[PDB]
Amino acid sequence: LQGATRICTPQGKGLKRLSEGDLAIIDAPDLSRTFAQRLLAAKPAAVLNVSRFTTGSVPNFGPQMLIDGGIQLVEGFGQELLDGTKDGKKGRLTEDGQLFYGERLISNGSVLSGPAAENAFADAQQSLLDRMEAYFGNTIQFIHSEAPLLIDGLGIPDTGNAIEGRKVLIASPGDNHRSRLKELRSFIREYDPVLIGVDGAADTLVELGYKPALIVGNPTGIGADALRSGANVILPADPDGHAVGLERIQDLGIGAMTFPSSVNSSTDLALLLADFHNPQMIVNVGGPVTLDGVFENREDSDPAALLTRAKLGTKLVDGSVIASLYT
Amino acid sequence: DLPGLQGATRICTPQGKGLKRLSEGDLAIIDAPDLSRTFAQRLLAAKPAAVLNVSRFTTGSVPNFGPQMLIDGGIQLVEGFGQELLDGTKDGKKGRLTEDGQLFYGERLISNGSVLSGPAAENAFADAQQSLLDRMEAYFGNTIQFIHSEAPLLIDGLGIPDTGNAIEGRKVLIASPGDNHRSRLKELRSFIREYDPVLIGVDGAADTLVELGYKPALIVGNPTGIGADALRSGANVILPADPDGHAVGLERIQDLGIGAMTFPSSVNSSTDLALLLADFHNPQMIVNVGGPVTLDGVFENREDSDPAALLTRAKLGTKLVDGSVIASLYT
Repeated sequence: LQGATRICTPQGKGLKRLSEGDLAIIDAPDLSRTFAQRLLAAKPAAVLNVSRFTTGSVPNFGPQMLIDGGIQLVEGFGQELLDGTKDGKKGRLTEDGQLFYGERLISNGSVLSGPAAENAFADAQQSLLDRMEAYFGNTIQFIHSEAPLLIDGLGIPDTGNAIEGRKVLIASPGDNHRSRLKELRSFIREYDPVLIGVDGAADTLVELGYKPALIVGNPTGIGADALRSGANVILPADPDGHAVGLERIQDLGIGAMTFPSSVNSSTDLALLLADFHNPQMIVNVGGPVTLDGVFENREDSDPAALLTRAKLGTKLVDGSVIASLYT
Repeated sequence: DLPGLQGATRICTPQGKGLKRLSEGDLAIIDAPDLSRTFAQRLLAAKPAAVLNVSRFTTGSVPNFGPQMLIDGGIQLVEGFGQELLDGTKDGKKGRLTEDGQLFYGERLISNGSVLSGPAAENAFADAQQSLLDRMEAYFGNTIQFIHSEAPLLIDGLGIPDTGNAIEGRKVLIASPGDNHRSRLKELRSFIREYDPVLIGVDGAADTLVELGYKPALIVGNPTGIGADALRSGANVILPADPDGHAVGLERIQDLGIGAMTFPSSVNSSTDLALLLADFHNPQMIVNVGGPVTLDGVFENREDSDPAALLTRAKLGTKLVDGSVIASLYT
């Protein structure tokens, strides 16, 4: 198959130039229906993917739509497909999945046939059902054994009257939490929310010049400057009351409270603690948890994370939503 | 003297002046169904002789430990007095509570209550704990079934109509006809003016948007329940349809000669359809006004809750913000 080699992204890179009969170069694992529809409307001879069209986690119909439209599908070329592509140059794709610029080999891919794409979809369909049966089975078990915490707030320490009626901002050490905190500088200055630092993000808050009211996490993994900043330290403890890191708190001579529970995440503990104190709102920075993340996780996801987000209900807002008000 | 516990009758609320002056040995009068641990802790610290509830301490939907904390503290619990307890109470007047749960002001009967013993409160807790497990087994069993049969919608957006490029990258505000949605929309006047979000009116809230002087880009719902002014405003009308494509209210749209699209699905709520439609078009954010759905609502329901509602909120993830959060930025 001979045609122009056009690099396409779901955001609209080469979709406007993609003509009938050319070779589309994409990097789209788990190809979305929207991107497949845009590719299908352009009528390309073949879609060459750097990654796999169906990775196996979710049943995505996109690759089958392309095959039904008479488009050749070749996948798993790898980064060398993007590194060796000249946008617009007439390429040549063989029936074996090889891409050439005349007689020069650029990349080797794996041809995805119609029946193989149907099988991958059916396998992903069964995989999602099995993972969701396990996940929501664990959700029922979690609610049953942790109802004292979810319903009564058993174990949640009383941190005083500082949170009630106020805006709260919780910072967790997720990817790019520091740059999100910097985008929220005007928000923090203008609204003066109660700051809660979780684990290593308590260090980040203190390094940015803040004085968090609360710090949540095992003090073993929190810096000395954050622990000595004046914040009330909330230590996760086993349901029996044993708190790891209490010796460090006692060595420092600082005030601390324990939060006995079976919840492993200190971000979920901080969210449940803030909610229990009846705030006006809770801005969650560096701790995002979504349904799509649960569906795409090939490993077991913790039901306590999605249940905590649902428990906070209408009071929860992600830091990215607030930062978009300042863009 | 006449038998029973004698003490001053004081009306207490989970956030009132009654607690701040509730003294040791008083008969606390409350109206707290499913008594919270926080309110039980504040009542316990005051050391009243008895706590008299208008409602039941444990109604049976959730396992609440509060009543047992009071009983462990040596407080007599009497419940189910009804509104006549609040109507017949005089704050600070010395009342008499018999072992049978009767409240008197001397020899005059005010109200009859049911004595809640420690073992009966433990049994009510254990029963509410089993009823909650049964409901959650039913609820999350339906959630698994929903994900399996509706994966083309949740994963691929199958059935979601293409409304054009107006939503992508923009802030979106969806209005549903929940309680006080009009007064929430009025509190968001500065937000709408300052940020110019894409407006989506759901059902009767499309009428509210048009009455407030707005021109919603989209209207979602059965046109049978939407006003003529909203349907003729210039908005693209999205009709909920059965999985087979049958849309109720299509005859009305065709009589008006206006543009419309259908959204075939097994989701019953037009608010969930509007949220799934907005999310599929990749917005910057989705401000949700008049349609709140929470986990506490699922726990408290007792009737069957729709898993599609909570799954929709989780599907939108980090892009979802309640209108009350945005309105708090203007207070």
